[PDB]
Amino acid sequence: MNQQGFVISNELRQQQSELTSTWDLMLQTRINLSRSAARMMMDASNQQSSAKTDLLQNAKTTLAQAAAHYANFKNMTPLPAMAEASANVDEKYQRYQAALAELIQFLDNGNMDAYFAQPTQGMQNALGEALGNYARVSENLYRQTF
Repeated sequence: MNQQGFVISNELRQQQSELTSTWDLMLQTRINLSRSAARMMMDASNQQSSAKTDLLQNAKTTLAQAAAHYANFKNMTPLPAMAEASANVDEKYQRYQAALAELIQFLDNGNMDAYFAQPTQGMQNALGEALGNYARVSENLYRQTF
């Protein structure tokens, strides 16, 4: 306030919002993937040999949304303290965006056998850490403005 500090401030909420809707969708997608893996049941009749009909629709769509939310935060500026914070969440986002995008080539193309090979879990816990680090440091810029 007294210029400076407001647009700087709204830009920090703007970033810690859609990093949050970047993440949330990446957790929704890892539900909606398993919703198919397990719904490839000893039923087989409801002839969707793997395929979309409802829950793979939802796990390519829910992901595409994550990937759009991230863009409005990474085409947005690292307020300089945010250098090794953003620069980590990108590397992270690029580990776990990919790990998901493979479970689709797996789950529309029947391939369970590879679907359970990769630590989808390790690639998420590690991003849960980076995410935390950007919050613990973003707050620390602001645990200076109050």
